[PDB]
Amino acid sequence: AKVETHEFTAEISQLMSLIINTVYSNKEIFLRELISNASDALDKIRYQALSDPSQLESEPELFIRIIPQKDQKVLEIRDSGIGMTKADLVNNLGTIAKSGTKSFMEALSAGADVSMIGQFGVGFYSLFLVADHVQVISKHNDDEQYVWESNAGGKFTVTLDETNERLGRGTMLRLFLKEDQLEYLEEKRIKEVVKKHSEFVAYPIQLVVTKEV
Ligand SMILES: Nc1nc2sc(C(=O)NC3CCN(C[C@](O)(Cn4cncn4)c4ccc(F)cc4F)CC3)cc2n(-c2ccc3c(c2)N(c2ccccc2)CCO3)c1=O
Repeated sequence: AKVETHEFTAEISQLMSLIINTVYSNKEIFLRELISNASDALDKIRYQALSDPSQLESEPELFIRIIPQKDQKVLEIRDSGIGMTKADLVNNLGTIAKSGTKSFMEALSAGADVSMIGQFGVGFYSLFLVADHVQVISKHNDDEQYVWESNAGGKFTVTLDETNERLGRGTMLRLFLKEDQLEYLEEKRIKEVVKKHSEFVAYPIQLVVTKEV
């Protein structure tokens, strides 16, 4: 019932201004990066299941699901991966991301493409290419379901989730797309991006199409 507010590190805040203001074309790579993150989180629960199969029981299916919400201008990406606890969310997965954000920005100056972002472990922030506002709903076996949210601007919130559909286990990103990026709500377009950049993913990718009004 309480919204906890936190401030991003200066380096994450710097990475976020760069991405929000980048003139970079090929902005579609955000979807590869989020699918790759979903795949990695799924690999983790697969791995844990080797020694503790019961950890899978909170959500027995291993999947990635993409759900355009045209009415809300929101693209959701959901996985049944291992999830994030409150502490993980509050810390924006620090250290794994802290160091990468600074390296990624140095790599850019030395000629790297923005498409290399994921090689620095911070591909998550590529969503700012196409969205200015994002919710991260997540459920880890060892914590409750939480919602992390940011409109950028150097701050984010983390709130216990009492309103959303239960994930069981895993994470759902909700991207509030920018007005010029609404093509990523279209079934045709999403299938192209997935086929071009994520053809070899080790998990079924489900796309939800909703009968239009
Ligand atoms: N769709 C996604 N799915 C998952 S799943 C996962 C994971 O590693 N999860 C593990 C789960 C375990 N945890 C440790 C802990 O939870 C700590 N703890 C301890 N006691 C309470 N808490 C724990 C639990 C039990 C235990 F016994 C011991 C433990 F230490 C470390 C993180 C990560 C992700 N990312 C992602 C990728 C890359 C990212 C990001 C996300 N960023 C991000 C983070 C939060 C909000 C917004 C963006 C930052 C940029 O880079 C996704 O997108």
